[PDB]
Amino acid sequence: SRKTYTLTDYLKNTYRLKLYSLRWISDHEYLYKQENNILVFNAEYGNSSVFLENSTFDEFGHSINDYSISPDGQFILLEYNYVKQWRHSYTASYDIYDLNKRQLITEERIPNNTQWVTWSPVGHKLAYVWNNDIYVKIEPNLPSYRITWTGKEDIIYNGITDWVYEEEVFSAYSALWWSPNGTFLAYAQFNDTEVPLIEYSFYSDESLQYPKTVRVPYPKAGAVNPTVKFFVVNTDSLSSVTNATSIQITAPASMLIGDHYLCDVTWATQERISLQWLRRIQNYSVMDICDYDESSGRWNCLVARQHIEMSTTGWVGRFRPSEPHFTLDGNSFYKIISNEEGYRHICYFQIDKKDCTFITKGTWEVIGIEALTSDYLYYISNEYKGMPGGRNLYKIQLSDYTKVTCLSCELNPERCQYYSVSFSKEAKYYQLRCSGPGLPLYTLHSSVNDKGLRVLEDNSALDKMLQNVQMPSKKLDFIILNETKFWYQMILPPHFDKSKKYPLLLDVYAGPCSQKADTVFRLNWATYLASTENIIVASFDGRGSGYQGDKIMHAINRRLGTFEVEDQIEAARQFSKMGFVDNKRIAIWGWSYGGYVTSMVLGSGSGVFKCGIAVAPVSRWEYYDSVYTERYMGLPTPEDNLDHYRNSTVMSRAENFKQVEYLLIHGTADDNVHFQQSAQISKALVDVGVDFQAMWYTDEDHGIASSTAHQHIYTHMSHFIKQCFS
Amino acid sequence: SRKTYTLTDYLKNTYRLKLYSLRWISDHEYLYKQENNILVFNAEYGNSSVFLENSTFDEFGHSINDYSISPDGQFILLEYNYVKQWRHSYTASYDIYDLNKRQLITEERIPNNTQWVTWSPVGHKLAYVWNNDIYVKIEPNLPSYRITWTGKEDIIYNGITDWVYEEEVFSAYSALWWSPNGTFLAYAQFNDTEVPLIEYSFYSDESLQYPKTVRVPYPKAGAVNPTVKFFVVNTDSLSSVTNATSIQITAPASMLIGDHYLCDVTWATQERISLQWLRRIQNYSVMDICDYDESSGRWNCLVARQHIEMSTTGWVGRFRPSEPHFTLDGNSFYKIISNEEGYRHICYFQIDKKDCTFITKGTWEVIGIEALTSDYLYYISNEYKGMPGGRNLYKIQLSDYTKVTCLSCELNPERCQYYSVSFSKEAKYYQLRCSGPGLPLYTLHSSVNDKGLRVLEDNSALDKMLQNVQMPSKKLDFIILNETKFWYQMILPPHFDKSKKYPLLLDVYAGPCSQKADTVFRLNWATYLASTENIIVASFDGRGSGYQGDKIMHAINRRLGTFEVEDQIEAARQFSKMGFVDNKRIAIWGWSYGGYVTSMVLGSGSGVFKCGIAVAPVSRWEYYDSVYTERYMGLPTPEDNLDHYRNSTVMSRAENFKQVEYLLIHGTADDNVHFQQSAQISKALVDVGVDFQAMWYTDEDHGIASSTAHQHIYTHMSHFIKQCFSLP
Ligand SMILES: *[C@@H]1O[C@H](CO)[C@@H](O[C@@H]2O[C@H](CO)[C@@H](O[C@@H]3O[C@H](CO)[C@@H](O)[C@H](O)[C@@H]3O)[C@H](O)[C@H]2NC(C)=O)[C@H](O)[C@H]1NC(C)=O
Ligand SMILES: *[C@@H]1O[C@H](CO)[C@@H](O[C@@H]2O[C@H](CO)[C@@H](O[C@@H]3O[C@H](CO)[C@@H](O)[C@H](O)[C@@H]3O)[C@H](O)[C@H]2NC(C)=O)[C@H](O)[C@H]1NC(C)=O
Ligand SMILES: *[C@@H]1O[C@H](CO)[C@@H](O[C@H]2O[C@H](CO)[C@@H](O[C@H]3O[C@H](CO)[C@@H](O)[C@H](O)[C@@H]3O)[C@H](O)[C@H]2NC(C)=O)[C@H](O)[C@H]1NC(C)=O
Ligand SMILES: *[C@@H]1O[C@H](CO[C@@H]2O[C@@H](C)[C@@H](O)[C@@H](O)[C@@H]2O)[C@@H](O[C@H]2O[C@H](CO)[C@@H](O)[C@H](O)[C@H]2NC(C)=O)[C@H](O)[C@H]1NC(C)=O
Ligand SMILES: *[C@H]1O[C@H](CO[C@@H]2O[C@@H](C)[C@@H](O)[C@@H](O)[C@@H]2O)[C@@H](O[C@@H]2O[C@H](CO)[C@@H](O)[C@H](O)[C@H]2NC(C)=O)[C@H](O)[C@H]1NC(C)=O
Ligand SMILES: *[C@@H]1O[C@H](CO)[C@@H](O[C@@H]2O[C@H](CO)[C@@H](O)[C@H](O)[C@H]2NC(C)=O)[C@H](O)[C@H]1NC(C)=O
Ligand SMILES: *[C@@H]1O[C@H](CO)[C@@H](O[C@@H]2O[C@H](CO)[C@@H](O)[C@H](O)[C@H]2NC(C)=O)[C@H](O)[C@H]1NC(C)=O
Ligand SMILES: *[C@@H]1O[C@H](CO)[C@@H](O[C@@H]2O[C@H](CO)[C@@H](O)[C@H](O)[C@H]2NC(C)=O)[C@H](O)[C@H]1NC(C)=O
Ligand SMILES: *[C@H]1O[C@H](CO)[C@@H](O[C@@H]2O[C@H](CO)[C@@H](O)[C@H](O)[C@H]2NC(C)=O)[C@H](O)[C@H]1NC(C)=O
Ligand SMILES: *[C@H]1O[C@H](CO)[C@@H](O[C@H]2O[C@H](CO)[C@@H](O)[C@H](O)[C@H]2NC(C)=O)[C@H](O)[C@H]1NC(C)=O
Ligand SMILES: *[C@@H]1O[C@H](CO[C@@H]2O[C@@H](C)[C@@H](O)[C@@H](O)[C@@H]2O)[C@@H](O)[C@H](O)[C@H]1NC(C)=O
Ligand SMILES: *[C@@H]1O[C@H](CO)[C@@H](O)[C@H](O)[C@H]1NC(C)=O
Ligand SMILES: *[C@@H]1O[C@H](CO)[C@@H](O)[C@H](O)[C@H]1NC(C)=O
Ligand SMILES: *[C@@H]1O[C@H](CO)[C@@H](O)[C@H](O)[C@H]1NC(C)=O
Ligand SMILES: CC(C)[C@H](N)C(=O)N1CCCC1
Ligand SMILES: CC(C)[C@H](N)C(=O)N1CCCC1
Ligand SMILES: [Hg+2]
Ligand SMILES: [Hg+2]
Ligand SMILES: [Hg+2]
Ligand SMILES: [Hg+2]
Repeated sequence: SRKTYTLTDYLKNTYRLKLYSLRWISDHEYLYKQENNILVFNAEYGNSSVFLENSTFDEFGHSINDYSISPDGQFILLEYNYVKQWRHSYTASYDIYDLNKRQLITEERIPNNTQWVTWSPVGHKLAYVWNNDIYVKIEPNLPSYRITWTGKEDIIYNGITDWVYEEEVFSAYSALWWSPNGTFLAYAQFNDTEVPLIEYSFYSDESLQYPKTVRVPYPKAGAVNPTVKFFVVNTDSLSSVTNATSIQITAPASMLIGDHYLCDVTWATQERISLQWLRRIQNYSVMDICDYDESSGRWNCLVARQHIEMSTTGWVGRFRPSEPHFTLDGNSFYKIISNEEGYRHICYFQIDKKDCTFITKGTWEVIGIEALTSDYLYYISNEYKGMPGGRNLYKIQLSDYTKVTCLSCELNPERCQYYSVSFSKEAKYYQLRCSGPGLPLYTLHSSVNDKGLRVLEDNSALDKMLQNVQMPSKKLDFIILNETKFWYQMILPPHFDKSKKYPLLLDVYAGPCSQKADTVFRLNWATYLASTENIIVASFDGRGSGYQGDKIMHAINRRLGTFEVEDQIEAARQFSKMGFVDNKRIAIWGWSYGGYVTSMVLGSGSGVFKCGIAVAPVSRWEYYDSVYTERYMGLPTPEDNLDHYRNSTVMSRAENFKQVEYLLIHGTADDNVHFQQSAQISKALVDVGVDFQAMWYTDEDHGIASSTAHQHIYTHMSHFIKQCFS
Repeated sequence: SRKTYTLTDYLKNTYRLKLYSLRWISDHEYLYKQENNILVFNAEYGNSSVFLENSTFDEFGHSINDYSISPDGQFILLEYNYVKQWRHSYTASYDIYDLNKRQLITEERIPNNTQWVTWSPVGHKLAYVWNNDIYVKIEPNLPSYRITWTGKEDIIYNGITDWVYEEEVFSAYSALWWSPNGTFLAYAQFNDTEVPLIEYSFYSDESLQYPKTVRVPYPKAGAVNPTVKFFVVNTDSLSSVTNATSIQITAPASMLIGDHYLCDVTWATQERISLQWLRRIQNYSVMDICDYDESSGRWNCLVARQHIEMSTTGWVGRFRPSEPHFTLDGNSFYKIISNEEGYRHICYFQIDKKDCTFITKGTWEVIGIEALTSDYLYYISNEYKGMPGGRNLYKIQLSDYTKVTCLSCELNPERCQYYSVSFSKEAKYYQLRCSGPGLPLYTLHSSVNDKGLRVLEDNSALDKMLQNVQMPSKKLDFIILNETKFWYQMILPPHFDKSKKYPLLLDVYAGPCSQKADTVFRLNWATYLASTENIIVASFDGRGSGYQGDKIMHAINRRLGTFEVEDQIEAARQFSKMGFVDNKRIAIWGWSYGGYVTSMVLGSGSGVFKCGIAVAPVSRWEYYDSVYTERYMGLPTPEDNLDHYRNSTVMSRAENFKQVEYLLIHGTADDNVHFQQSAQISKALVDVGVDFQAMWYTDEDHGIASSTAHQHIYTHMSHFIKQCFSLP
């Protein structure tokens, strides 16, 4: 009947999920970057107008890949010469189009090679980084004010993060934050003077005669971390003769005793700012609440006004301490923190009360706080049906915590069990985004009465199209391991027959606070394997897994590469003894942390798996960056946790690879998990006389996402898997 | 009943070839290292006598990897802490043991990390290189004298070569030459200031947190080459001046006009040195003969004493200008040069007479000159039977070139057709080393009448073992293409049956002046593929191959990656016509230059090969070094030969790789054929969506000779080959 979902389909992306990306520009309108031009929509009625034609820039002379309109509506930042860097960062050329005079600004324009550009929240002000220094433009065409002069390549970063702050702590490239009305510009400074450098070769195009060596400050476990400083500058009080005067906010003293990190910065009001700090030992963090002193020009952070957040079972926050959400007057706030019982719920704070009040509770967790109004607190949780792989929008009455309403649960329970949301400026409206188990569904609503205004994108096209191909199904369920229940999912081949026996591929990640079992709808490699190759692709969340409380998550604290790997074995072990699983054909593969787990499992000696593929895996924790590693592993010193660091490497298990077919893959330009990791694995197998399969991808990074590489790695992996299974 | 030669046998070295390594200390004796006891032998009778006994260096705490006794026999240099570098260079620690008093010298020892050491050719003087500077010791226990101060890491090398000079010009690491007497010390100095650095990562042991970046000054095609200067210093003045001045010998003007290389330096007499030079365009070479001026204290090189050697069809010499061999008085010498017919023969030169006289025959070539006495001149050649893959020792009478005698041809014509030789200090005795087609045979002879004195090693031990195993055979014949014969080699499976069709693997190298078809007896991977997997392993020496004249060798001049490649394919066709080859199971593999040729063939689109393996191949000539590459390709510039440098890359044929199974292997620490080359090959196949097998070897260089790595690569290649042939 019909045809199946083939590898080509997946690689050639013949079945496209339609999206609806909007950007609210007020509490009543949003922008919708269509394909050619850009449109503005009226949330209330749905009518729209073109904001600016596509052709407006035909003879611009460059290809534009991003339009950033100032909150004014008077200017447009044009982004071109897009040269990607790490996960978030990138360099590019910029130009500003003045909408009033309908002309491109030609004087004092933004320097080529600019690292970052950001508009003030309200005006048309501009802060941008160039050569590691901050610059402010009060007017799009006027000269630029040098806010900082200490910028030095690979040494000092002003306004931007260094490799590790970008990937591990902020999860963003920018290191500057404007105050709500644009008066103040807060920023951080990173000194990487003593941070060791990671060096690897980049070959570039065939034409390059000599390979060049890329070197970037990257602290590995236990290495020397970059130090940081925080400053606040007044952007309404700068001359042009006198250099800008930035006031530094330091401490806390409890933090200054040893190494630490600047975790988060949030503006409570026009003159209050809160900064969360965390010790290198991500066990104890402090939040500071500083106020601007009018006739003093300094920022004071009164003690007693600070709040301490610590963990006795693990680390603070899922990956970092949570974002605080301040009330209108900035005198109180809400943030997600861990329960006494270890579950994540919303706590209510009083800037001067050392204790907060949980407004939500129960054995499920609040994913995130999405919107706050004097009226309600909007948030997402996996409380519905008690299934942690489901996400729904909720709103709790700030006057009566008893009046909690689920906004997405009942809209379409069959097709929707996983949501994300986007509120307008004042939360008058909100777009709901459903991504499973059925096809993605985008809808628009008004918060006054949770009226369902209209359907934005229903993927009706894709639906009609997919009903013509034998698509696989997905089963979410759980098993019980001595008391606790752990969820798992299984992509089942079309016309699945519980009577027949199918080979099984264990798709794993299992990093601390991860979830590979959910209700999201995906079109990926697994889809093809099941649809075309009739292979069952299963994923399992065991110890270390997230959104199920700290008892589960923190289970692997200071002990990576133990329970999560073992639970993965136990699971596959139970899957085989299920009847429809051919135990002679069970494989495993993972990418990144999942490459690590996969490699550790294959070298466990369980004998459960016939073959496995590891892509860009971690081989020994001392090779990964400090921030992420120390969080779960502590320091690699004999006084702390060195022993486990040494007992949890992949190479130590080399000898057990003798009983399995292993495929090791890794990009040569991986700036995240250095090629070093896989090179030490391959060398260890060679030392032990174990044969295996290998494949490197020159100049590819952790995502091995280049168009050609992508199709090539998935093609190679397919052969490997069906060769092992057939 | 009777087992075969297995991969494990090969990998574990079950069946070992015995050797007999000598070290002539005089004209009558030689030292033989018996692993625990090094004894001195008397060529005349066969005496023994321990020279340095079993337990003489215990309580040393350090293992000695090699020794080296001083010419006057009074001392012995103990080498330990060996740490390899490139093909010849290496670092090590040293200690000098005094024999005149069985004591171990502890005063003014030689520095650790010493890059190189050599005794004077007479007596007990020492000259070593440390931190790129030259040092000299008159007495082993006395403080040395520094002779150079310009030593600088990766920039200025004194007494030692840089990377390219070590691998492509001298084929030696050392760059200093004591005069025969030991009075003068000549050395070269290299300046690599402007030479680009090749850079790659070195991961080291697992305990290393951050990878290391090895960077070696290495000139790729057309890049900036190092510059050179030649100096000579008088070591007998060291104890009278304080800072002995190093006299420099420059020019020739015909060389100074552009980039050039110092090729060879050999002492003619007590105060006469000959220096060979070559332009970067390796078609013009010049030899200078300089004499010490006991009045000026300088060294002059009379122009009437200068010799020009230029080639019109290719480069000069096989891999470099020929080496000169002077007569006692240094007034005449012998060099190997190609005659007008294009064959390499020995011709006689008079230092002050521009034209030389050829003393050897015609259609075959002299491989090298081995010894020179007042009576005769000994040389090795492939004249016998007219087979270039054969090798024999001959001696020609100096007073009458019509009197030529083959000292090895007939010793054992059935078992020995490839010899190498090692004469004594005065050529009074000489050891013959037979390499095939039979088992290695080492014998000792006296020059008076050339009679065998005795057999030093007959491998009868190994012979006894190999008879109890189904060994494979070797067919060494030839084929004629375009009325000119090219020799081939075939390692046939036991009980070969011309009726039954056999799978075939083409073992290739095919580089400029090479020989893959010979008479040498080998115990390698091929012995396994034939003995056990019943696979015919063949080799073919087509255009570009050497020892058969410049007509054949220079065929691929400025055309690298052409005929050499097409011939290799034709040979496969020719082999198929023979009738005992399975057309649908023909594979091809090669390492180094063979990897390159192998890839080019795989990307040819001539559906003759099913699969192929390339170990550490060259992908595009602009990636290889200048000295080797330019010698055959000229400059990679639009004026010169750029067009072909680009027309001969492996990546330009990525597309065709869809019709063959490819396995690309390469070591990441390869300082010769950089990983970059295979990195660009993988990247190109990926760009065109062609699948292939791959394997990298962490921290392995061009040899991939690490004990464990070596086993791993051959195990990995074996699976690929038998899978491709559908055995197992
Ligand atoms: C090795 O070769 C390099 C060149 O490849 C030699 O270095 C060059 O030496 C000259 C003279 O010693 C330098 O010129 C001087 O520059 C200084 C500073 O600009 C100036 O004050 C002097 O008047 C003079 O012009 C030249 O800069 C330098 N080039 C480089 C790239 O370093 C070097 O001397 C050679 N070493 C040996 C031992 O032969
Ligand atoms: C033994 O003699 C050699 C050569 O005569 C000495 O080396 C020479 O030393 C000088 C100074 O150390 C080197 O540099 C010169 O320095 C001046 C100072 O400013 C500078 O203006 C000149 O341009 C020049 O660079 C000189 O290049 C160097 N020559 C050589 C061939 O190495 C050596 O120092 C003497 N050893 C002892 C222990 O006296
Ligand atoms: C960025 O961070 C640097 C250190 O992390 C600041 O600097 C300091 O560090 C250097 C060394 O890293 C100190 O010492 C220098 O001189 C001594 C003298 O021998 C050397 O031993 C040492 O290796 C250094 O060369 C400096 O003394 C120290 N402070 C100062 C003021 O020099 C650096 O100031 C900082 N930059 C910014 C903009 O914050
Ligand atoms: C969308 O159209 C809006 C006008 O639409 C009419 O009036 C509405 C109140 C409603 O009854 C609808 O059904 C009618 O067709 C228009 O609204 C207003 O906002 C603009 C400024 O943005 C203002 O200039 C205009 O006068 C207003 N109109 C009214 C009658 O209130 C709105 O501009 C438009 N939005 C877009 C993006 O096209
Ligand atoms: C950023 O650079 C571009 C391109 O010019 C660069 O700088 C030149 C000095 C030269 O080194 C080029 O190779 C560089 O690419 C500037 O755009 C102008 O583009 C025109 C058309 O190609 C060219 O003729 C001009 O030389 C370029 N610049 C100037 C000053 O003439 C662009 O102005 C630079 N951006 C900023 C804000 O300085
Ligand atoms: C703004 O402060 C910076 C501080 O560095 C000044 O810039 C430097 O000034 C010194 C003079 O002491 C110069 O030698 C440097 O070349 C300048 N550049 C840099 C990047 O350091 C600058 O002069 C100050 N501006 C004013 C108006 O005071
Ligand atoms: C943005 O907020 C700032 C800070 O609250 C406002 O600036 C202050 O304005 C008051 C009077 O309204 C002055 O007395 C202070 O001196 C200002 N503070 C500073 C540090 O300059 C500003 O008015 C707000 N902007 C708008 C448009 O309301
Ligand atoms: C946070 O973790 C640290 C250790 O990483 C705990 O402090 C002590 O650290 C030393 C050295 O590693 C250990 O020997 C102790 O067992 C740790 N605890 C104590 C009580 O000394 C620290 O206790 C942790 N913080 C919290 C709040 O649990
Ligand atoms: C061998 O070395 C030299 C090579 O000529 C011999 O010659 C002497 O060289 C020095 C210069 O270093 C001159 O001053 C002498 O005049 C040369 N000697 C004669 C006899 O002319 C040297 O004599 C020999 N040395 C040894 C140890 O044999
Ligand atoms: C050696 O080869 C070079 C090639 O580099 C020849 O040099 C150039 O000049 C010649 C004139 O004498 C031309 O005829 C060559 O074509 C030219 N070669 C190139 C590539 O530019 C040189 O002639 C040769 N020398 C001898 C003795 O044959
Ligand atoms: C070897 O023996 C020499 C003497 O050998 C004897 O005399 C000679 C003339 C022959 O007749 C021989 O057969 C006799 O055995 C010694 O002079 C010499 O030093 C010895 N050399 C060694 C290395 O032991
Ligand atoms: C309980 O389950 C955990 C998680 O799988 C497992 O590690 C353990 O062996 C079981 N028993 C005990 C006593 O922990
Ligand atoms: C070489 O090193 C050893 C120990 O590392 C030391 O004992 C010896 O003295 C050193 N030699 C010199 C000349 O410094
Ligand atoms: C004829 O020429 C050569 C010999 O010079 C021979 O090897 C080749 O096969 C023939 N020509 C071609 C185009 O191959
Ligand atoms: C998952 C993400 C937060 C993380 N920084 C990461 O890149 N991982 C790569 C494998 C080990 C850590
Ligand atoms: C063969 C040798 C003289 C040479 N240096 C070499 O390493 N080759 C490697 C393949 C291309 C050149
Ligand atoms: Hg943090
Ligand atoms: Hg998470
Ligand atoms: Hg040379
Ligand atoms: Hg040769």
